[PDB]
Amino acid sequence: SIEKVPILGKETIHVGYGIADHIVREVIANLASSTYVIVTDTNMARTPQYSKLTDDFKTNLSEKRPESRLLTYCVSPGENNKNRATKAAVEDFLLQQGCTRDTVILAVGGGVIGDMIGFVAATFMRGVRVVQVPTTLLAMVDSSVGGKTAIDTPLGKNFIGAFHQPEYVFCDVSFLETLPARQFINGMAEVVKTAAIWNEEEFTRLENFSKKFLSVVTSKKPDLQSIKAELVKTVLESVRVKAGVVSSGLRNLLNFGHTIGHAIEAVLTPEALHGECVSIGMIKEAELSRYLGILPPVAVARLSKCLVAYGLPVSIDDKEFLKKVGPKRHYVEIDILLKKMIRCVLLEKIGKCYQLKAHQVSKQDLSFVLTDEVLVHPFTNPPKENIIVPPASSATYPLAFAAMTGTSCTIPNIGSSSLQGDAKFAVDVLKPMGCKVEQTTTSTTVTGPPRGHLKPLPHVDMEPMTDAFLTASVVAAVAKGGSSTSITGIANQRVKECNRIEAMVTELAKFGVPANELPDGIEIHGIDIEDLKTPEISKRGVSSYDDHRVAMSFSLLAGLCKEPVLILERSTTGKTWPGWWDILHSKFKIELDGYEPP
Amino acid sequence: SIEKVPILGKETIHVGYGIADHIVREVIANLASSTYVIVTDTNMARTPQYSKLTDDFKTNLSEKRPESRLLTYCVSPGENNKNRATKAAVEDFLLQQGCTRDTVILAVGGGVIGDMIGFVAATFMRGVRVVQVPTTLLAMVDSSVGGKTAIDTPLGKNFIGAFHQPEYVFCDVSFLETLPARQFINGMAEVVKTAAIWNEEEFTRLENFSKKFLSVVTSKKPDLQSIKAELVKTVLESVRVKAGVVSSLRNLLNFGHTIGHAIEAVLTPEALHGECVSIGMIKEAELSRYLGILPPVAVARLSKCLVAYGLPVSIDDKEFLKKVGPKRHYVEIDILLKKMIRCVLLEKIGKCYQLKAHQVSKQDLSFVLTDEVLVHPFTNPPKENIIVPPASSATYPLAFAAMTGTSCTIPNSLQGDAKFAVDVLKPMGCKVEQTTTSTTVTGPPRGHLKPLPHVDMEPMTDAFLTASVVAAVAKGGSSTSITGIANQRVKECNRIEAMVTELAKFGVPANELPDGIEIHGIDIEDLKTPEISKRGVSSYDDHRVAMSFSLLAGLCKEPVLILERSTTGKTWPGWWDILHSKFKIELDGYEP
Repeated sequence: SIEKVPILGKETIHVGYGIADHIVREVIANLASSTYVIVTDTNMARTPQYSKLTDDFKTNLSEKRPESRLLTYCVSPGENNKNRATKAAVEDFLLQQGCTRDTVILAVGGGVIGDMIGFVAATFMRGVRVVQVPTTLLAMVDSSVGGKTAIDTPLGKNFIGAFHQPEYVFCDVSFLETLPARQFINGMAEVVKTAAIWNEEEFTRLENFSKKFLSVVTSKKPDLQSIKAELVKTVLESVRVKAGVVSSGLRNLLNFGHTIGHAIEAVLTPEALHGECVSIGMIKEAELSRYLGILPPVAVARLSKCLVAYGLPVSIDDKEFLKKVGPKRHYVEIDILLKKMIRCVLLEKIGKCYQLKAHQVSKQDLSFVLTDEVLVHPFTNPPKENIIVPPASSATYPLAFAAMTGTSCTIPNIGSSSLQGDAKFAVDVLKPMGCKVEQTTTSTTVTGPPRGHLKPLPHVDMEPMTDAFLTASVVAAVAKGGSSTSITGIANQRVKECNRIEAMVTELAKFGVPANELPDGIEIHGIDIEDLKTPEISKRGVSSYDDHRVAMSFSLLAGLCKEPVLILERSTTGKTWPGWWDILHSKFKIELDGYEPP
Repeated sequence: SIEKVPILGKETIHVGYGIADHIVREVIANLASSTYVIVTDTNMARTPQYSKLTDDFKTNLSEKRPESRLLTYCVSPGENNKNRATKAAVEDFLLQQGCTRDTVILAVGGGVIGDMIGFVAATFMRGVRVVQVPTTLLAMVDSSVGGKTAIDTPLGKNFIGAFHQPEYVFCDVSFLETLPARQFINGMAEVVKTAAIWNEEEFTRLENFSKKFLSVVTSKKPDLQSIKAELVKTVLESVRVKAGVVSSLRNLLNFGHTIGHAIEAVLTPEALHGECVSIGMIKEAELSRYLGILPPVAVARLSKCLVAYGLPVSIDDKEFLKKVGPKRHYVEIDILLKKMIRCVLLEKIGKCYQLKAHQVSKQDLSFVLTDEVLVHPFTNPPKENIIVPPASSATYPLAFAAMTGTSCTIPNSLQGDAKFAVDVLKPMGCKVEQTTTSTTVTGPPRGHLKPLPHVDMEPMTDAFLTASVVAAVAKGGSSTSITGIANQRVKECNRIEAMVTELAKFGVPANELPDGIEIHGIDIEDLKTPEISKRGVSSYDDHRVAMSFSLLAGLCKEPVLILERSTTGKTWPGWWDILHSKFKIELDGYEP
């Protein structure tokens, strides 16, 4: 019943439930000492589990080592006690009880004890032995394993410290009974970190243990005996990940969500905890790897499912999280978060990092996932052939991108076979303006005219193409000429989420293209690719009216200007194609910047 | 040109004179860092040697690494600045300028800077690189080489600290021009330590560099250019001892640091580190002589070198007693054995015995730190012993064989006074077998000595004292009288009154015939003279009374006390080493 983990080739991380009877036997038999010190905090000093540990200690030391002492110190509670005062206070307590280099300091406590009393044990008598007894969940997973000790200067957190390996780490998970429910959700994010970088088989069990975990811990009294045998291996495989990484460039893989998370934690410092900034940072670095085309969109979501099923947040604007921060939230700008930071762990799939290393990402791609608006640079250098897979009404978007640029885009899921009517967009509304269509039975491809030689369809009616229209209006903007592009049969596009017809005639007028509202549709006139294509983003850029189709249609017209066009409400695409902007940067090589209003 | 010493396999201890040009080339080429921090002391920041170093540091960075910085801090002067305050102050200066985890800290200064700023470098960002620039002599020898860094808690000196090896130790001998003459003395003791435990060839050069060193450093201006070529190898071979020992035995560098740390903790700010180590080195060389491992010649040849450097060889030295002043009175052995037992016993000059520390008792340590001796009775001596005295001192272990019955063969007829065997021990009933060289007695079993009626010692005018204590235990009713003692009344102290005063403490009847002494005879039942009785047996500040009454003291039951133990330093300064080692007689010390 003692799950041991080998760190640096030594199984010294003992993990088990209710092992306080075993801790006392093992440490006074192997670690020989005339002096044993148990340093705690005041919260654990009044607990039944710790009075169990000291009482058993003296009634085991009196038998096996009858010329030894047990000393006991109690640090005042708080994370603000991890300073130079308490390190100097407990170091003076050991210099007045006559402690020597043989002493064994049992640092009973969470992360504030396990980092400070390990640092005390590293500097006392040029270094003595320390045995961590972690009593919080975040201490058992990350803080105790590794031997990283530090205290907190006023000018900076975790700066003055030392590397000091513990002789033994006894993660007794029966100490989790007095832990708060918010100190329990906090430490679980350092378990989802180690299952999303190393062990996908652990990540799958962390989905079935979701509401069988959270309903037990957020109860009247947390009876964790109901989840006794299951919670001892949440901590066990989280240590097997960390111990093997600190044993073997690989050690930066445990810093996933600690690049965006340490920026968020440095501006929401006492209110939001560590795991409630790591979990928000893990869901913003999984998006940085999707924007760079390394992670699939499915993983951004399957990582999001596990954090939200644990209480942990996946946005800084989550309403269960905004109550905790409150008035400290308004200091989260991308001007200050990019100064708090750029190496970051880009995931490849759930349970594996890309090339097993941290990658150098720019300040521009980080300025995109941390925002909600987008600057679309012009379409200077697209690849001339591109096979895009949309998850038909999303396929028309890169097909229209090959109509305006005049390149080639093959959507290979659908042909002239499709039951969905939105897949007809190649053969009837892009072929009139001179695009080579080669619609087969499986693929669908356009090849537009070379940069501007579009001719305006006089009149099309869209009886299958109800939500396939706004992308037909942005390709009608480029074709100048007397032929007035007019579309009818757009009757259902009035009530869905915004009246799209008024949405087009308001925003196309910002582009400098003449348009007006036909009684059942739109009348795009069309203007030359560049001559009159300049919006007024300085005042207010193109609003997408909280619709996914407006945000993606006006990103296609934005690349024919010569200065970048701002499209407000970027994240409204999350219900049809949440990574449309990832395709423009990765699959199309169009540079995208983000923007916050000043 | 720039002498380098290998430590832990690699050559990082660069010793040389005036290498401030060489330091700033090597530390900015090999140690790559956007930030170089020179933490100096306020005394060194107003010196031409340090202003040479920083101004050459900036006019070297600007050329070789143009995107790098040089930051300069100034710690307040004093050994009281080695605390948690100044460590936290300079750790806040690094967290203000924006220093990284790769910053190279050039800890310019002595041992106070070299131990604190190295400990700063160990704790700052969990370890950054440190380059020691030692500017005092004791820093170049012990403090910098080794990686031991610490600070000083109020409850104890050098307790909170860490092991942190320096990436480079640039011992510049040209930094010794501004040193005080008292800090020369201080740090010179640590170089003697390393030549008395490891290198006898270095110890002989330290004898010839005696006042060719001391007259130059104690001058109106210390022009060390005159001895520039010899100061650079005083530190070099004293580092080769330290570097090889910390590589591979490390407790051998703690010679004189067991008795010396007891002396330093009672004479703390006045006596320095070397002026208690040198007194401790000369008291652990006597602990090894008392245990019969070191020869008496070495106790003296180690004393010659330290007293020729300004360093003291006793706590009651006159130049040292002015320094400590009123704190001297707290040196009693009750508090010195509390502050201490492992100690390095030397075997000869330049070699430790069995290359390890040995566990000495609290009784043998209570002998060298005192000036009085409590002689336990002669229960179990060896039955045969060959003792080599350095005639008038050969008669003491011969008389020990007369009052016990054993056989002492002094191996070296021609000697005038060495005829104590045949004329004053033989008739009392001793088997005497004087050869051409070996002069030997073999006494009769305990008590059976019969008193010689009239034996006169005209050429043995000193032996009267030794004859008298052996005559005290002899009975038979012949009233032993030894006349013809006329020289002694003027020789040192009047020895004839000194015998009749002190034998009367022993309960033997005696008196003074007009030109001599008249010893009567009592059996083994002879009044032990303790500390209670009139202080104790007073040696009256001459070597004969201290050694003759050590022979009578073993025929009692409860240990006698002899005052002024160290009065024997003119003839046989290790007579008490022979009783414990060569004779197995337990001896312990005593203070009033």
